[PDB]
Amino acid sequence: ADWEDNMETLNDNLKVIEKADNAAQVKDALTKMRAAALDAKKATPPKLEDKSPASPEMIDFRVGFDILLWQIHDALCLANEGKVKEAQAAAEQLKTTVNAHWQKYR
Amino acid sequence: ADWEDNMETLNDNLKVIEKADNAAQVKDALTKMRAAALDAKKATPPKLEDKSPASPEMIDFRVGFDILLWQIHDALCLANEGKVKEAQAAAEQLKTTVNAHWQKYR
Amino acid sequence: ADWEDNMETLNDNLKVIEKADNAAQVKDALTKMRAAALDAKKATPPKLEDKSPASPEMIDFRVGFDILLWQIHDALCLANEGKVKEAQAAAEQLKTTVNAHWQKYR
Ligand SMILES: [Bi+3]
Ligand code: NI
Repeated sequence: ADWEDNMETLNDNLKVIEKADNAAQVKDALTKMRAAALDAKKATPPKLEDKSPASPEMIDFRVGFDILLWQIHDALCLANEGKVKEAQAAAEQLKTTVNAHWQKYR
Repeated sequence: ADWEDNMETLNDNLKVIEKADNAAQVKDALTKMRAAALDAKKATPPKLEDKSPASPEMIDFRVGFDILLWQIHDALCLANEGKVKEAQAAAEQLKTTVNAHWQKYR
Repeated sequence: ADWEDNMETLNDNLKVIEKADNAAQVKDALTKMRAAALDAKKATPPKLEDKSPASPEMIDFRVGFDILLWQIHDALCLANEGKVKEAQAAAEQLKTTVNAHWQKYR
């Protein structure tokens, strides 16, 4: 998927997590989020299609997705132990960071 | 070291995880796998020896090894909680991903 | 510049961990360390300023930061399970790695 489709997947799974009664299915959503972020590291925002793939802007892009991945890890480790809460709370900081990166590179 | 030797290490430690008896052996093998994957991130696979180190193909290669690293971390988080059988079930997905990378980049 | 500031932040939080008592202090210092390491991964160290962004030196630099991040994660996992002294030993290993990277790329 391209960049905006991956960001849409992230937002949709954040919504699934925030309204999750399915219990451990949060992990599934989190899983998808991870698979999105990693995939988005291979994409390029349209405004950076002219830059070099290793230019400082693209490096910042991929490293921001690394930050997202570490936050997703913080949520998923709590979800795996059996703590749906706190993971659902860190989903909000995840949404904040996702919106920040979206506004940054769109 | 060599990308092929790193793949050998990944396969050997997957075999170790498949026959592991406790959580310590699973954790040790997963740590060795993580080291091998981090080292292979700096390598160039045989299929991509005609591509620049910052080409999109090499970036996608490194992102694939990032995916492998996060799956390794999932297995390691399962092993830290004492869930050895869940860790081996995750090592199955690890083996699928490793075989896919081997077939893709050899 | 900012990479140097991130290295100094890493060193300060390593000192904080070495002089810590409970797990919350170690966790907070390790979270600050993760933030600083991620922020420095997308920077250019002074030794590599004369190199192209597409050079393999920068790729190895970022991969070394990935290694440092995973060591930070191991320390944070030790701290999250109420293991303070083990987290401090892991943080001494982190100090070794951080000083290695700092004196290598400064
Ligand atoms: Bi954990
Ligand atoms: Ni973890």
